[PDB]
Amino acid sequence: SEFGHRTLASTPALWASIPCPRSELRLDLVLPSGQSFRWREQSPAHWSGVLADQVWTLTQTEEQLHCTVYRSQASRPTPDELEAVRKYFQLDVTLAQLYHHWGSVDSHFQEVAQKFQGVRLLRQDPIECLFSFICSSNNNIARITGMVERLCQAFGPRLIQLDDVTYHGFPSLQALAGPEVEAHLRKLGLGYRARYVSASARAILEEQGGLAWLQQLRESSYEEAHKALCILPGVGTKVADCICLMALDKPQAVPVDVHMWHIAQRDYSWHPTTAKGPCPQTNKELGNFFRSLWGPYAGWAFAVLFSADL
DNA sequence: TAGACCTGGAC
DNA sequence: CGTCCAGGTCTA
Ligand SMILES: [Ca+2]
Ligand SMILES: [Ca+2]
Repeated sequence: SEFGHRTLASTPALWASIPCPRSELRLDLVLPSGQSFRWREQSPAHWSGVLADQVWTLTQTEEQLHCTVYRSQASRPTPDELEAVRKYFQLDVTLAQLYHHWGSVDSHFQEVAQKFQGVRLLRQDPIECLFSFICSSNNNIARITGMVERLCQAFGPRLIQLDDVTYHGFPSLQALAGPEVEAHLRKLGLGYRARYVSASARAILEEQGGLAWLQQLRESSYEEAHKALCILPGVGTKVADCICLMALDKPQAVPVDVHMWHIAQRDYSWHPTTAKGPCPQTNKELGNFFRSLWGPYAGWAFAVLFSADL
């Protein structure tokens, strides 16, 4: 009881709720769907990971999101900590209102969405998001997930251990910008991305002004933020869009990848107007198409289709 | 605008 | 067992 990952049943007194119907959130459709790679369903229906520098286990009932934190002296989460959870899930943003708007302007969205509710965007930490996706280029969720964990185990601060799992906080810029980081990352299997991580860490601290420069992007415009991001090695148009969408508060950002193309072609008979294949210009066009169709929160809209495809 | 590219399940 | 493919990016 006192050990291992908790469950709602095992330690009732250590949990606290946040009103939240499954219609507004589905942990199982959000946490493992390629937004964040830090959560694992350690026991059925319970998800554990690092959120706001601490470890949490989350699980949900029909109307409640149950939370528990592992900071000593175990106790339920405090209202402020819970606030950190609400912020992470952007619970002030109402999915029902978004699904409704999207559905009214797109019959296809209407269909699919009725079977995949509660898909929303996580508000991620800029650093974690930047380097997580630096690792995602030309790669799959399973691998990316492993790489990211190895990364944090090797360069992130040790937080706490549960069962045989040791949680780590995400690596700081300083640690990632350190000597021989690349060589160490290659031994960990990040492939050529190993250089990207190192180079982008150095690029930020040594040529852009450090952490501040990145955080500033949240107040910056989507177009600005996206442009800024693109100078960093390993970060192309797609990765940048993922970051603007998931960390820089750019909900109109639409990351186009092979997934997006297939769906665009199959479900909307979409084809390039202004090349006939996947390239900078055609990708830019596809993103505008979905933006013109769905509106200001097109990015959220695509997540519904992206994490509903299979 | 065509490959070159780390890695490991899936074909 | 060689060939693909994954939330692509980068370069003659
Ligand atoms: Ca591909
Ligand atoms: Ca770049």
